[PDB]
Amino acid sequence: ATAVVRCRTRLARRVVAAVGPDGLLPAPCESRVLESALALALLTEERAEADATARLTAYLRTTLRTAPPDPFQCAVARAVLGAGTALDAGLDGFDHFTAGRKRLMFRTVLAALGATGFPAVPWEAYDTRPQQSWLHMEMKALKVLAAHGTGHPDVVRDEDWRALLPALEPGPAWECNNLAQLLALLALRHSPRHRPALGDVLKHVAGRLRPDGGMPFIDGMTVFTTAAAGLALSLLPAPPACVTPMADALALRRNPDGGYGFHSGVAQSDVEDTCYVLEFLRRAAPDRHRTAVAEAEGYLLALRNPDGGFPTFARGTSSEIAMTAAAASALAHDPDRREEVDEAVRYVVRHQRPDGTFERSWSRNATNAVFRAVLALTGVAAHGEERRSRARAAERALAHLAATQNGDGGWGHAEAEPSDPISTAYAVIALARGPRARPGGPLDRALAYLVERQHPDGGYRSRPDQAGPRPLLYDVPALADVFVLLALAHAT
Ligand SMILES: CC(C)=CCC/C(C)=C/CC/C(C)=C(\F)COP(=O)(O)OP(=O)(O)O
Ligand SMILES: [Mg+2]
Ligand SMILES: [Mg+2]
Repeated sequence: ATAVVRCRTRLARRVVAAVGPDGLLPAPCESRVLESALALALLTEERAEADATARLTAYLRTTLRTAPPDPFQCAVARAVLGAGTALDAGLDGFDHFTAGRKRLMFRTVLAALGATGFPAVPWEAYDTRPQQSWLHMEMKALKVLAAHGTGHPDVVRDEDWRALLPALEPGPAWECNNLAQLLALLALRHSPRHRPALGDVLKHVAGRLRPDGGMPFIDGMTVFTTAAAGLALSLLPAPPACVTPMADALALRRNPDGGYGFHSGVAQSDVEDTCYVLEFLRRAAPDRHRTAVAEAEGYLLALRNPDGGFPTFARGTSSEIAMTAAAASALAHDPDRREEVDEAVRYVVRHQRPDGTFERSWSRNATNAVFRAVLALTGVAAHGEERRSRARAAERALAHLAATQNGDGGWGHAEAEPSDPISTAYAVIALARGPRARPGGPLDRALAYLVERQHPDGGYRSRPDQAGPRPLLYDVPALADVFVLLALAHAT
């Protein structure tokens, strides 16, 4: 068969072999400068864990020497190893509804580490609506830090301290979020009422160091990765048998609200994880997991905003394009919810930008939202005026992909970035919904790119695309193989 099919096959054997007997594809997260710096600062002011703080220091210097991250994280590392131009630079026109909260978050962090002055804002600026559980704790921690850092500790209300109590529980980070626990602990250490519980958690934070001496942003993304892998495998001509244990492992980890978190032990459900599990289960076990499917469908239908879109975590927060398209695709299978599906799709078409693109949210490349939108625009059957409206929106999106394709056949994070396999995989999934591949065509060139970039061990090593907190990148290496396999499975 073709070189693409041969590439697909080798990659699928690799992905299958990585699924564990428990039905999960391990997806650990790499060390990140930001959390290693916060961990270095915490352990250093508490004068604890000399061994671990020595490693964290060597990791920070080496990473800055050999693999510098964005200017914000560099300023954070430089601030702890020892800058307002770094905020302007890290958020270079960060186009997103969170930009205001982020400018506050990131400046308060830098100030907490002694790199700049705290923001001259009313204390209410740190007040955030109920959303993901970790955001509320993070804003409360930064409010505390700002109150002690500026010399006004009497400003801290007892409802602020209360929000940090999960950080003092033993074991792994609450919600698997290291940044959130490290921020809470940096605030908690200023409270004598809470220092008794602090020694125990410093020993478990210190034991989280990865072999390279760094601290990961999160524990991992095994649910997100397993679901994505299972969905890719179930789109092969003949799916491997292991999709059944994978589906079982996902379904038994669902949260009380019927949604799914990104990792084992994450109580916060989100729309992105839920849609991948739902799409996957509907193909590999619609009957064996009928109930899980129906509960996940009910979860999404409860998050839905009145404007037709879907948020990531909690209704009432801004709808997002990628999430709205993802939900429309996952909800389309049942004809009971065609009203909600069409309204979601219409939301997608209204927010398409004049150049045919959509948004940069949880992925730092434009192709991610393009591929979500194109699937919804072309997967949800329509007729008459609507079919023509959606086909036009899909054409403009695929055309934007063709306009920005690089000579080597791939796409980068942005139009003038060098190609990377993940950004290209997203593009391929979308292009696979356009016209059939012709020689020299955009999709044809994209497949060849993926073929050439395959590693002798059958896998892919790609620049990461995941953001969190946005726009900060974090690296889950296992996602590369999965998303490329997802692309090759749609395209072949
Ligand atoms: C799983 C995917 C790909 C989509 C849904 C969102 C999730 C679970 C992302 C990955 C896991 C975490 C903790 C974040 F990136 C979230 O980080 P934050 O809540 O600090 O991000 P801001 O809201 O501050 O931008
Ligand atoms: Mg955040
Ligand atoms: Mg976070």
